[PDB]
Amino acid sequence: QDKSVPVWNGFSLYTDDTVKAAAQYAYDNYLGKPYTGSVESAPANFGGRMVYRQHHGLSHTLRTMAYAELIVEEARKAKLRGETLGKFKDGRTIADVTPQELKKIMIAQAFFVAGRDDEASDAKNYQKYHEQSRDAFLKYVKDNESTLIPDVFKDQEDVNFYARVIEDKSHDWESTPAHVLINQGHMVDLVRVKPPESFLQRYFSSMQRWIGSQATEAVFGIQRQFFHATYEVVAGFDSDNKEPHLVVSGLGRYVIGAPKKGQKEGDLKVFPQTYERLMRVDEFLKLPEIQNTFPGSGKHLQGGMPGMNEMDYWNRLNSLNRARCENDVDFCLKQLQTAHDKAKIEPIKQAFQSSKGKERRQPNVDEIAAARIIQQILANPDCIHDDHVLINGQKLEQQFFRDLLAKCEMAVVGSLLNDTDIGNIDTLMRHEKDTEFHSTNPEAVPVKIGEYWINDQRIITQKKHDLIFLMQNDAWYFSRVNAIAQNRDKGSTFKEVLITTLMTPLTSKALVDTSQPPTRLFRGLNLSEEFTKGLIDQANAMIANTTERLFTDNASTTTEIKLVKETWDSNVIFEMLDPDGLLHEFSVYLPEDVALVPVKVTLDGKTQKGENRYVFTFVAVKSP
Repeated sequence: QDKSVPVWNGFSLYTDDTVKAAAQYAYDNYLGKPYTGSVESAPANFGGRMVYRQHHGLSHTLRTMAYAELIVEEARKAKLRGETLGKFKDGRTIADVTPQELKKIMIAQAFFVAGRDDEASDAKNYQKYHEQSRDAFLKYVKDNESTLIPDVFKDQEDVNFYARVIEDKSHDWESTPAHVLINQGHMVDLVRVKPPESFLQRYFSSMQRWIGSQATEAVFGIQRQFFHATYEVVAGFDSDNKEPHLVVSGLGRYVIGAPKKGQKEGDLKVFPQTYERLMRVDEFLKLPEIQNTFPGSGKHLQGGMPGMNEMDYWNRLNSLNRARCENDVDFCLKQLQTAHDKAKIEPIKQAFQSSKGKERRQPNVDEIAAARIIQQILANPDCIHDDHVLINGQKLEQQFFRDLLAKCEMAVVGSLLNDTDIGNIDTLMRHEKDTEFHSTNPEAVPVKIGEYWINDQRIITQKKHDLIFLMQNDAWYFSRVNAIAQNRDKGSTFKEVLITTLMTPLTSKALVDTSQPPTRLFRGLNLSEEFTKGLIDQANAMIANTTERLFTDNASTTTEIKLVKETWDSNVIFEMLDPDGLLHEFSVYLPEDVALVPVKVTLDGKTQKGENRYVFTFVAVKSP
């Protein structure tokens, strides 16, 4: 209809085993094998590990497939927003593509560049290489037709059609979702290596013809994330760049003329000039036909990773993770899956005004000093003596540590302490083995803290828990500890006061670190088709009005899926995602200013009752 799209059946690049197996067969036999040609065919090296096809490799192929999924999601979102989309000759748009088609498209995509022998750019070798890619695709489907021809494909005609797409011969083009999606997914992955403003502009326009401005901005903003995730160079964008504007369609140029205005819309190639210069980029972006159609005209985008400098970025691109993306199907698919799922949630957070955060006062100078001293004594217990601890030229007596407890909030002292101090507790106890520790009970037998500790502690986070144990149980210990924090009138071993001051903050840190809801929950519902269709419409309308921006702008819940799907046989599952911890069998409670925002709607037709079940995914966000 005008804005009606069928529900998605849960097919995804990252979850489908058939697409995964296709990608694997392509890596085990074509990609990842050394180029047999001679043009830029030498294997690169990242973090010591080899990558034989840095361009047109596994990462590139998986990225094109991710792009296909992304385009279809955003085009359906656009059609739901009401926007009009570009139509094939069928009259259909991208939003009318079915998962049965996207799956075949991805299987084909996996082999698009599998037939390459090097990175030659001539037309003859392009034709040869894509013929070989076609041959590889047909090899795969013929060797596995018992599992593919009836289920994922239909007959040999369908297979031959997608093979014709891969061959990409001019006289075989057809305005179909396969041709267009494969073409766009392959071309848009060249943003890594290019006058990046010119290329971004032409690609953005080519795709805006199909899915619109919103969807296009979303696709590219999320492509930046796919690059980050696969450890690839994310390009920049400078609307004030003064270098010559390149006319991608023809590798031409615009001469500005000498008059100020350019020629009669024409572009030049290898044209000598009369000092007459080449048009620069910013001049091209300022144009009326550009600044009034292309977003980003007048805006800029930074270079690489925001939260790091040049050198950390370098070490991130030349890491072993780059070689793992290009060499392991599972690893790269998981990187892209994580990033694509996070891209569905971050726009929502960025949208609503973030809930005012908690305010904490910064540590006092005395507390900083206390933390440093405690850290030092834990790192080198040699300075510990009978009636004092002498470190860096000062002798610290008992009254000093007592004044420390009096002046400092030992919780915010513990905050300044790290896990290395926890680890150094063992060294302290190894130095203070024979040290006797009394109790507030006069008739009690002294205890050797060091001995008991190092005896119990053998082969860690457990170390914190045991540290809590000693404080919760063992009266002989917490009696003295609590009685030192507040003033007591008992036989004060200097080491008693010392170990008190050292353990108190570390124990507080242990409590803080151990006290830290579930990430994913499931609500079961048995709804009638009326309600469920209403919910689909409302959700679809909510998810459609939230896009990644590049330039512009009750208790019936569980955690076991077999419980809501098989035991309960629910017609409707609310999948609630709580990765920021805002939600309080099991129970659930939604605070006043914590809401669930729909993110996705899925269809599983297998309720034993006989009807379809719908999975409404959600995320919890705090904002009034």
